[PDB]
Amino acid sequence: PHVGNYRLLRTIGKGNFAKVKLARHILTGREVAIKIIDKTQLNPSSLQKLFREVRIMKGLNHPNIVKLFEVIETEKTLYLVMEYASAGEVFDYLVSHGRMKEKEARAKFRQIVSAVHYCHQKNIVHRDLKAENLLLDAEANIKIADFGFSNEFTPPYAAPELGPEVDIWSLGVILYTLVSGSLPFDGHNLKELRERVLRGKYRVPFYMSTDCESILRRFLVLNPAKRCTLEQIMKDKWINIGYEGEELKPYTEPEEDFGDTKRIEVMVGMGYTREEIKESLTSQKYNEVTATYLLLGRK
Repeated sequence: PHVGNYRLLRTIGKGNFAKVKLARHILTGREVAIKIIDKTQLNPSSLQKLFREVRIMKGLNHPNIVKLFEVIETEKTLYLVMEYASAGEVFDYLVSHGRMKEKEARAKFRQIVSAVHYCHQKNIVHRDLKAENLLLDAEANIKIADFGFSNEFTPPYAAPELGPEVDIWSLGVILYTLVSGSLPFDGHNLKELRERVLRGKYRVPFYMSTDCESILRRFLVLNPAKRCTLEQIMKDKWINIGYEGEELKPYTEPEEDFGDTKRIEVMVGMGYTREEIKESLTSQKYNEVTATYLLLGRK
């Protein structure tokens, strides 16, 4: 029932070595997801990469990337407390609600490209971008997950080869699925999905624009060597239709705002101290205090 300052609700996945549970922060009331890894059943050399990745994850601060809130360690279990993407995966939205119009696709594909660039600019490659890591918040906004983990977590969207080019392909496939509503390289067996992915030959539906087709080509080049850079593709005509004086730019992080008196007053009323709060936010130790500060500004 309880972990940290979090009441546990219901399980929402069970990968290899990791299981995610939906939860409810008692102090603030807000809603969160919690990845639970058993350290028991781990190669000690892997923990050197687990925590290494947890370091990167703390550095991720983008509106379309799942933010870390609190870390809770016991010698047995690691609890990672994250954002919950309430609306769920994108392809369950594309099967259920059909294809997206180029306006909606554009909106969502900007958020994606912003996030992936920012992460590339911090030398992070997902290399596993797929159906399950593209998510949506309540307000229908992209939330990319497990970006920077190499875990077991909880083939179509991957390149004909199988750093940044592995994702460029992946983005191309995603763009296709957004506008078309279907996978470019699907099928029954996995000997089939090679033939289609390796040819890269897709079908261009009648409703897809010429501009959209054009940008699709930039992404899905069969030689990674000639594939276009996200830096460039941010300037594509298609990507910036309807965003005239808002041409897509690389995401730059906000300043620290660790001095919100109104939140601190509340936290003081929760039993924390001014010193505890200051020490905790500065050191960025992702403790009960840092979490409570972030959740208190979430909505």
